[PDB]
Amino acid sequence: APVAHLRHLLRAHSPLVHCMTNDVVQTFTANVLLAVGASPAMVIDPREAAQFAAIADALLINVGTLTEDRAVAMRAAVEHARQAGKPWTLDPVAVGALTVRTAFCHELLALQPAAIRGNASEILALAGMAAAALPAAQALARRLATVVAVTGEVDYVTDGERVLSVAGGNPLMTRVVGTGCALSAVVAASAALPGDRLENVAAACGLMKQAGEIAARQGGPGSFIPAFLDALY
Amino acid sequence: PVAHLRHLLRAHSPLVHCMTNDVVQTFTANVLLAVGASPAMVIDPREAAQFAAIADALLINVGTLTEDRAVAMRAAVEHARQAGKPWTLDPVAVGALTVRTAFCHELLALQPAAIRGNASEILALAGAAAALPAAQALARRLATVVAVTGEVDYVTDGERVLSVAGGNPLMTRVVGTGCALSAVVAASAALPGDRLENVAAACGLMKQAGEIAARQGGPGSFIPAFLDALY
Amino acid sequence: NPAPVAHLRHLLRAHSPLVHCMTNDVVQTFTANVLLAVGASPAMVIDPREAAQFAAIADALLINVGTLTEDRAVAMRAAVEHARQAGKPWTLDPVAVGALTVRTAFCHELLALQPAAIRGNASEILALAGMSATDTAAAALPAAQALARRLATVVAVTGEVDYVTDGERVLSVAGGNPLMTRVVGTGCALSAVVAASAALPGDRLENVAAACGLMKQAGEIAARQGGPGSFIPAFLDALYQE
Repeated sequence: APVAHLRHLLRAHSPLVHCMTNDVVQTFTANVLLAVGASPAMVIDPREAAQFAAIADALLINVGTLTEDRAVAMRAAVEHARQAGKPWTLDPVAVGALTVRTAFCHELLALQPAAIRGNASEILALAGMAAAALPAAQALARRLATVVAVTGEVDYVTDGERVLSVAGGNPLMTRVVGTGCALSAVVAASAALPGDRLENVAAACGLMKQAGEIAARQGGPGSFIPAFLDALY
Repeated sequence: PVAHLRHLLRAHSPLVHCMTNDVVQTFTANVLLAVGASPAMVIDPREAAQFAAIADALLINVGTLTEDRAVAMRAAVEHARQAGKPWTLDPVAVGALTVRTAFCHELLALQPAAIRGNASEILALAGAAAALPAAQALARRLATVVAVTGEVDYVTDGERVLSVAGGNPLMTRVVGTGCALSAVVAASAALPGDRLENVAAACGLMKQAGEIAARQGGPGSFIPAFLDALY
Repeated sequence: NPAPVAHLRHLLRAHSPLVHCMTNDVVQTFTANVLLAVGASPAMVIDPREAAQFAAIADALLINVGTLTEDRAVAMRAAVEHARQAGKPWTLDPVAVGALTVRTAFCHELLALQPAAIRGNASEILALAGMSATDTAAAALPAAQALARRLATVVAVTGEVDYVTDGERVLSVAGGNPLMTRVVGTGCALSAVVAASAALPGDRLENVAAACGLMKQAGEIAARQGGPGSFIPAFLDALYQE
């Protein structure tokens, strides 16, 4: 609705998601993906990654703790997923603020991500230009024929033309690490599913904010994490 | 035998050198602490060589393998062997991924005390009920204990075969429950007793914990309750 | 004495210090969540160029050598150099120094680069200063003092009781609970909060000691669950609690 509908697609198709994400959020990413019914796989050697990105239903690239070696493996994965027809998702963590990852993400955009999930500043850096980032998101989306999700208190999602917004959640989500990085992994899995991509991405945003509102009622960030996983399951 | 293994882990507090994948490291350390053991994670090739000779047991889990890590793991296994310390292999996604499979095949030459893997993994390592014949032949060939883990775990020394049932399917909806089992299997090879029986007891300890923790119903609440159940 | 602790609590939330965390593989997530729960902002940046860049920006820098590697050591050095040039305080957590060679040598290299604070257990501070050997930390108190003077640092040598010294003065903190030792990362997370604390206004020594006390009080509250599993979420909650 389409949140309940997305819940059902995830459980029914159980997408296998190649996660190349950052060291702070890996465990939580895997647990989130398992809780919604998907299957996480973390593969990071350049050769293994190339091999696996062709096999997995979808690929997540998150640059939060980028290093030289991991960039090479990530570029390889992206190239083989693209050659295999597998959708890949970019999370441009702190792009705009740190040079190496900024340059790297500009290079990766050539290779046609199915979705880009970031905050206002990240999306502006990449567009070459959440709500004040909206013209940029639309520009970026049109340029790449991709879906862009610019996230915050309200999430905005666009394909260049249509814009959906998704309100809800709770401030507590920001005092716990890896909820946005986990949203990116759910968005990435959602690209592998049938239906309208824009609408599935807005649904993934809704799913995570609904779980977060439930888990936030506990009141503390420690208790939030178990409650959040429980509420996704 | 489960309660006896529980007691022995606490009384010996085995120092376990964990060379495990990035996703399960924290959980592995916290499981080992909860059962009364002592986890240490050492990954520099030189530090790992030094430390492997000192630790009571070594775990090698190839889940997020890289070439650098591979040379550090090779060096750790070689120094453990010469120090007479038992090491355990967890061949994650062997069969699935080429580089990994080649590396694990190379490590078999170095005589692990125990191998812990799923059906597919053990089938691949050896060249399910399907995996039982293969496990028995692997165990025979290397004189190791092989544990094929699943809804029911099977453990073999190549002659006898023990089954361990119980647990809860929810354990599969939480990452690193298998990886953590391998660490407790690694610790248990440092303990006195029959190695086959100690490994089977380790499987039972983790299933018993899991049955208690899954009662809450959800995979988020499972983790604190699992750790609490082990302590 | 508990006054500074309560004050440190409000100051961390008010200043929300941005801490560049170069810490070990096993404790990343928990360090980040602890720094978030106390009202700070963690950032894990590890590429050598990026780390140089970010260390100049951050309010403080934490160096924890727990899973040291050769490549990471290069980035940690770059970071420390740029934090020093920018006048941002940096903190050293010498995990397992003495007991492992490579990182012991590396730590001694870094000691010349003038850390604001050092945080270790008895054996690590002993080995770090170069002094042979219910209250494990007391015995390294002589080693702390000497290191604090030689480098004009603050040294926190932690245990069931924590001792914090600038070489002349010594403050002691107690409480907590031994269950804290049956959970991984509580040490390394304390170092992060110490790193945050060095960036706040006021007396540096007293702020480090206050950090040790904040964590001891949270742990006491979290521990009366009995179990190490329930401890973690209760610990974070307690730190968040106003």
